[PDB]
Amino acid sequence: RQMILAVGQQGPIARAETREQVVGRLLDMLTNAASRGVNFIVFPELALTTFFPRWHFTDEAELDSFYETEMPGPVVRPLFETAAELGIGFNLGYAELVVEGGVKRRFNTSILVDKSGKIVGKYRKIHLPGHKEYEAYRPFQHLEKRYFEPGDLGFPVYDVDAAKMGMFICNDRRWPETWRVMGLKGAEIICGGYNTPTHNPPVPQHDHLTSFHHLLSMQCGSYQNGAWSAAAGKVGMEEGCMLLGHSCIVAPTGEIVALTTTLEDEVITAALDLDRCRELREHIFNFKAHRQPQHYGLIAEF
Amino acid sequence: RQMILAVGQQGPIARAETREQVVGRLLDMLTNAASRGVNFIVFPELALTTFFPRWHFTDEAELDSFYETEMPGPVVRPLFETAAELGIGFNLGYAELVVEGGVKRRFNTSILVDKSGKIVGKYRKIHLPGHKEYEAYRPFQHLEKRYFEPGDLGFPVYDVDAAKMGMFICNDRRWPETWRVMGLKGAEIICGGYNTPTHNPPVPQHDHLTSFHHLLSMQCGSYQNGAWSAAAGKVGMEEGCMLLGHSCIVAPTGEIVALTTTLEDEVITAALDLDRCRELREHIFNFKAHRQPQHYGLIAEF
Amino acid sequence: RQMILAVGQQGPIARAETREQVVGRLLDMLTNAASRGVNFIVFPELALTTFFPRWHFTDEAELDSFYETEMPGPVVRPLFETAAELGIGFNLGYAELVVEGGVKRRFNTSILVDKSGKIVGKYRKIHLPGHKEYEAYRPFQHLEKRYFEPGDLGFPVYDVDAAKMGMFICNDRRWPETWRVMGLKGAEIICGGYNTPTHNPPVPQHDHLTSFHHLLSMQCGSYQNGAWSAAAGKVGMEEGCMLLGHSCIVAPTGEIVALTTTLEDEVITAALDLDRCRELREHIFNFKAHRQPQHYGLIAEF
Amino acid sequence: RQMILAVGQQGPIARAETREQVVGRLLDMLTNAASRGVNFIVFPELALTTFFPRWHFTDEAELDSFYETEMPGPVVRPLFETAAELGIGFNLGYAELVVEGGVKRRFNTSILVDKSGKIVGKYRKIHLPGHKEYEAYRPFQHLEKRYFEPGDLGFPVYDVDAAKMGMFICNDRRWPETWRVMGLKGAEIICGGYNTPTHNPPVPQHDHLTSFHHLLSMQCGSYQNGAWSAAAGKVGMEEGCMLLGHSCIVAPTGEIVALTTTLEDEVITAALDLDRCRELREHIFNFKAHRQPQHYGLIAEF
Repeated sequence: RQMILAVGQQGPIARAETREQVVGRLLDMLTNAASRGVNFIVFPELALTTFFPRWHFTDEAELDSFYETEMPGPVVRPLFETAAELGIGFNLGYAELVVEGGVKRRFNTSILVDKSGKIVGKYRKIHLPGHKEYEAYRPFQHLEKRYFEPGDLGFPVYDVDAAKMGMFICNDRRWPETWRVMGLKGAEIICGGYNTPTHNPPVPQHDHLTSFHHLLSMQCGSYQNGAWSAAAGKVGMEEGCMLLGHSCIVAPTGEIVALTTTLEDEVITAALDLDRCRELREHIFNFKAHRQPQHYGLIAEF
Repeated sequence: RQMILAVGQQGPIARAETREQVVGRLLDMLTNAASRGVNFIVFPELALTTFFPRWHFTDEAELDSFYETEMPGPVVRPLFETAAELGIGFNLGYAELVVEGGVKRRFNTSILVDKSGKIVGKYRKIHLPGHKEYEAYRPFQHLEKRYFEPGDLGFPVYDVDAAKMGMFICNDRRWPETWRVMGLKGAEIICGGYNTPTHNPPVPQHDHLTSFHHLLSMQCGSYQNGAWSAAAGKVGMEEGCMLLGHSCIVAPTGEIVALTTTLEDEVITAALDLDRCRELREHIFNFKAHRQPQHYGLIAEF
Repeated sequence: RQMILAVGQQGPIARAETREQVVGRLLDMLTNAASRGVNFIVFPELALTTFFPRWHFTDEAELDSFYETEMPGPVVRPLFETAAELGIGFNLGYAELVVEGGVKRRFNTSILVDKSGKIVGKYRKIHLPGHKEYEAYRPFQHLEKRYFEPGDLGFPVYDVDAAKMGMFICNDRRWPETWRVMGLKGAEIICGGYNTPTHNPPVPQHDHLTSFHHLLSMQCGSYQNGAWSAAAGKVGMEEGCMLLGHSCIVAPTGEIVALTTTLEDEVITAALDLDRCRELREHIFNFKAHRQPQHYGLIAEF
Repeated sequence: RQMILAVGQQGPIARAETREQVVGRLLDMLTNAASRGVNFIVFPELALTTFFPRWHFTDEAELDSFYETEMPGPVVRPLFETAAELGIGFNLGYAELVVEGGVKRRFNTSILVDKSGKIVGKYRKIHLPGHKEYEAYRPFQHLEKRYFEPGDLGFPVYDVDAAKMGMFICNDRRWPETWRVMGLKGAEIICGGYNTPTHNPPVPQHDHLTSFHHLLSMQCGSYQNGAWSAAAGKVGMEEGCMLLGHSCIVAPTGEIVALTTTLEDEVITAALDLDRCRELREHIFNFKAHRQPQHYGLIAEF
């Protein structure tokens, strides 16, 4: 029922920084995480590449190169081997390219891997931010809607060694529905990563609120679900675009219990008692006792 | 499209204080509010009496005394009459007693009254906190589940003058489903009152978070729905039990734009621009563009 | 003893926008303020001009253009006459140019003006931020140390109508000594203006903390000195440079009781009760009861 | 130049809980500290006894029994022997009773002990809070002014192994002077313990701000002096009186990087980069460049 959770935040990944060098950076953080007594570490969204959705692509071949066609391929294998051997679980984000009857599926993906290097769970980003086509005024694009399909896995919850775990990815954290669905499935930890620009071209008047909106979302989702939570950012000045810092671990009371202060590769850690969830989920948010889902119908309509 | 919104926070109402004295207080706060350009004022939950669910009542007639059999009755009409002349809408919370087909129904109720003094909409509290039967292990009782039944109106949104307004009452504010159902209905202002103790007998390790959990809920509900909101507290030491302060008005971005600092009758105000909702709702929280309700079904399951 | 205090936040002022146009804008915030029972409004730092210290000037007559040689000039007189007519006092900041004994003195200056329209006190910025000589690596300049010399009035406290008021300007808010000197002189309201960019060239890895540090400074300054405060920013996108919003009024307990949400000309208001300072000044922060200045010597050394 | 800094927070100590049992509790927090890779751990104010200043003492020998006459005595010595053997530094708070020609000195005291178990610095509480004589109306008393005299060591800074460290004790943290004196002497880490009741009888309309006021003080002190900080509380329900939790570690930017979530014994850690202080102290708070101490004299007057 007890454990140490870490977040391995990443500083920038340049456009042509290779996966071998990124896996190296990931591996260093996994060591820094045995040295602090970590049991499970959370890595960012799209952790193996620069954030390619910021560019408009004209070349299919060039776009596909940012996707994984297998998990792990030879290059990413040392991440898995080392984390098994070290007895550490992890959550990894990556672009998943799947071919089905010669049709191409693109997903923004994250997996849960347990202490033994088994992949025990997958989630595909359901809430895709940004816009569908090139906008010339923007210093950088946000073309997630073109480069990915909305996930088709739902918001599942998985048994990871001794913890029930739920994944969200980036923008997902800002939608109560993300949290609630996994909240109703008993998630004790809800975790994921993000790439969050500190500038928003169409709504620049909220830039100075970037950290606020991010932390607010994590804290409230945690609280209203009695769930531990972790957000692992990829951050700093990446290919000219400032990405938000402030990766966090948050308690089931919505109290942030660990926070990053650098814009670089950074490990943070926090102690989690899976039973703390009880302080909320057997009392003020005792769902079975207090919820009235018959009046919530409008949420599920489409 | 622009208005000044106000919260009329109340200090304690003692057992033996009369509805006429309370209405007196309510009238002054209204007076101060027209003072400061106010178009609409939010009053607390059960604004007409002490917080009676604190005690266990064996005498049915005396329990009945805390309820309204009509709205407004004789004592309350002057609060109405004034605001109709001062052209000032309000939200009033009160305990409601209604007999239908042989049943004596008890509701924790609030109503929206408009500029032209016309009651435009009612809401009856859906999420009742506390417990059903007397609990000796508690220093003071919380018998809302005993003295009220869950509201039968769902979560309506009403046109009040130029603004689409939704109501919550107290514990409702802590449930994302409250906010979401009304956000889906295009509420531009979500408002209500509360009686929130700063001691919670079952989970006293959360006592020092009372402000935090209250404000977190308001700020986040507002942001994730692009709604203005207002929370009107009844506060201070009432019959030996301390009630939480910090009534507030909040912007669609989740920023508190108005907060009270006294534990007494206190009016706070803020300018609202109904179009600011668009900064969230046409962009990051464009429900049509981004929501994926085929994955939310579990929230509506019962 | 009780008043309605206000902050009048400014949107951008263009290099090509005349002082007259700016005065007209200021005059609208005055009208808005009267509308809402305001007795005193705080306007931003260097309220009459674009924030010129961002450029390097070689021609002197043009640098001088941005300064006032008297207060009021014919152009500014209308603001004095209107406020006087409305019975509303104010804190106005401007660039002051005074020639004395063969020296052209340049100050960043603010004034307090009472209900009757009397200039009751002047302050000149003591903690100038930025740099003295042009710097290459800078996406914009911040040359306050070149265009202004550190103010020569100390940190005075003045009676304005019934209130003991002290001024700070911009960067002054971040030095506890600014607050503590005025705290020790019994200031009840500490108020002032600001131009705070959301990007800082030396340390850009704190840009996502811009609002945090602004808010932290105000709240804590108020809490620890038992002072009401208000900080009026000139905000938004001005000549390529993004300036921080979040103009605030703050209670002596450090609670933010009013906050702007736009990046444009905006008026916020709050009731102040000068006797609330007592809650801190007569108790936890009873200076005479608690301070031990024998140990504070290092703070005074130079 | 890098280290791990911990906070060993304490749950309640019973009036008749023996120092042998407290020392045991302390010893176990080292364990947790070594497992998370810790170099220095900070323990609470008066960490060896219950908080006796809440009772009105009339027998002097009973009072004396809460003070230490040596440091360490046999019973406390196991605390020193271990962290020396184990190589951790600690900050321990206690009641110091000293006899000077038959005159009794009474101090509220903390010591820094380095990696090798050597006492390398002392601080005595300078800002004694509370009241000096019995008050009948109070649930619990606060007679620090009677059981201690203000400290006679000022606010020193000490080299502890690789780090320059300053001490504060409890209420000290709410005074900017405390912070500024040690910041001017180049403190990299400013640390101490506290016992902070969530109820204050003379001003109970601030009880709900207890966490706010505490956290706010630590954040702003750290920010404005460019220092890492740590506040280790003794917390929870001690002899009928509820003490505030939220022990913390703060970065030189004011950001909280660790936070306790239980009201029981609890270790938190955070990675400390001693050169990060330069982010503030070589820039915005470049003292030697920006401060204007000839205008701060009033602060040091007495």
